[PDB]
Amino acid sequence: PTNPLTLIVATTPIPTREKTLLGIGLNGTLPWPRIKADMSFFARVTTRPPRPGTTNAMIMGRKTYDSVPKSLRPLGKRINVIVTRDVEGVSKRVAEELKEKRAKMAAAAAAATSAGENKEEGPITDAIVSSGLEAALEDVEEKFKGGLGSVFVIGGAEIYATALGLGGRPVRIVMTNVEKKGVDGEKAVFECDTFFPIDEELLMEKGWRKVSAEEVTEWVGEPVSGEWKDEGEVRIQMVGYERV
Ligand SMILES: NC(=O)c1ccc[n+]([C@@H]2O[C@H](COP(=O)([O-])OP(=O)(O)OC[C@H]3O[C@@H](n4cnc5c(N)ncnc54)[C@H](OP(=O)(O)O)[C@@H]3O)[C@@H](O)[C@H]2O)c1
Ligand SMILES: C[C@H]1COc2c1c(Oc1cccc(-c3nnn[nH]3)c1)cc1nc(N)nc(N)c21
Repeated sequence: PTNPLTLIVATTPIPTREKTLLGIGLNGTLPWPRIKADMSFFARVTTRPPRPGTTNAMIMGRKTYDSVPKSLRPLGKRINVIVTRDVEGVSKRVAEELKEKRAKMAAAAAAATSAGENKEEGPITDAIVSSGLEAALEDVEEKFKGGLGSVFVIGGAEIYATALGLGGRPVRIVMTNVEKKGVDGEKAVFECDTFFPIDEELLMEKGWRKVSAEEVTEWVGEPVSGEWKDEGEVRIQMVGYERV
């Protein structure tokens, strides 16, 4: 049987006339101010190797790559796979940003050692550029072999849409739901220009099953309660869906 593909995503419900949409982005970033708990969950989950001496890959569209501030990409301790139609041109720039990322990480390692910090094994940092999502799955598999840990599809809408259309193989969605806290007991909505490519089929479990908190906990390797948690002016919860 074939290894599962995990979509990880934070969404916000937007009621429309015809149906609730799930908003994920505005103007090339996220629709909401920084949610610390979502970012740390995202960081921990996508970094955490499924067995010792492996490194997880994140596969992402080029715009999502661009959405991270430049000094913070490629994202550390994971293999970053950037999907594009301009492999040639994006490669050169990714190479450039990787090498700067390398410089930062090296200085930090030297400093930590100099500080007497107990160094240990851990996943590596890489970035490679592929011409498609299938190509990226192949590429990362060929490059890393048995050092490859789990594979996440981390967005955005075009790559997610591609992930969901792959010819069957398990696909699971780890989703953080994000909602403004009510004011005078009405809940305002986030403006988004980018949406998760499906919505209703998840909320009404049509071809999808919402799984137990226990199941998600197993997927992501840390306790997930699936309870709402207050984070300033938003509340958030983590859930999972598997295709049926
Ligand atoms: N809330 C969340 O969890 C979350 C997660 C991720 C992203 N987002 C948000 O979503 C937005 C970006 O999403 P998006 O859909 O606009 O962009 P996207 O899917 O991240 O990237 C689209 C780009 O990826 C490349 N690409 C897409 N389809 C391809 C194909 N079939 N073959 C080859 N290359 C392909 C192309 O790059 P080239 O232009 O270089 O060809 C295309 O322009 C941002 O607002 C981001 O903040 C949110
Ligand atoms: C990265 C975007 C794209 O997908 C995601 C991003 C994101 O924002 C950032 C921004 C800047 C840095 C980071 C970051 N820190 N450590 N690792 N990543 C994340 C948050 C996400 N949350 C969920 N639940 N799922 C995703 N697919 C997410």
